[PDB]
Amino acid sequence: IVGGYTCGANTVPYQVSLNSGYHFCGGSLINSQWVVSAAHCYKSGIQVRLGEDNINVVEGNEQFISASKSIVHPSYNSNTLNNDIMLIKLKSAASLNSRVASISLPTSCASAGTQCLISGWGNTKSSGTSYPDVLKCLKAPILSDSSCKSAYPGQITSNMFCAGYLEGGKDSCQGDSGGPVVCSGKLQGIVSWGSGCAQKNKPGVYTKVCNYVSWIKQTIASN
Ligand SMILES: [Ca+2]
Repeated sequence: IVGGYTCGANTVPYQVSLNSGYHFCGGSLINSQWVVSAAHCYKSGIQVRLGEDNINVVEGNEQFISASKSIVHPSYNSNTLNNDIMLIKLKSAASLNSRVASISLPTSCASAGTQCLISGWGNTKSSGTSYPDVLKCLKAPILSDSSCKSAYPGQITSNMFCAGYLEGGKDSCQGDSGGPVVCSGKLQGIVSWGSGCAQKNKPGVYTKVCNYVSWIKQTIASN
């Protein structure tokens, strides 16, 4: 997260870290046994880390649970990042409390102008590299589809939306991928891609979760 603020320990209780010996992507807990992330975060041998603030210090509220199954969206295209969404089933159910909690799926899509909360342990610099150890937060609005398509000609599908600031300076970044975009208490987006980070006229692009609720629900019901 570039240009954000320190969230505070366990104030984003649905935020997960995906760990393969190191943090490499975020994710969102959507019930006690399932995490949603970005398909471009796929790899084998994922441990899901819940209840994290400092990802380098054991602080006492963590739950570490290995993945038993990963399901990349059937139509994920790694060249265009269309359908950049994946489900991860935990080997055992998480213990839910005030610091580890699920986030609700949306029943409707959010409109441009809605303010959302984006969070992650990704890079905090637009030119250098500096990775934080504690969770960072950013409040950002959903942008109109017209401004999104004007910023990224020929690249925005109906399964994507832009959020952020056309002026630059505030954005998600590398290492935030897979993490949540939460608006009015519902998971509306997944950190997916962008050109650089926090560049002028290059806002962040997010997977539009409301298009996938039927697939998520049917997949969880049968796996
Ligand atoms: Ca920790």
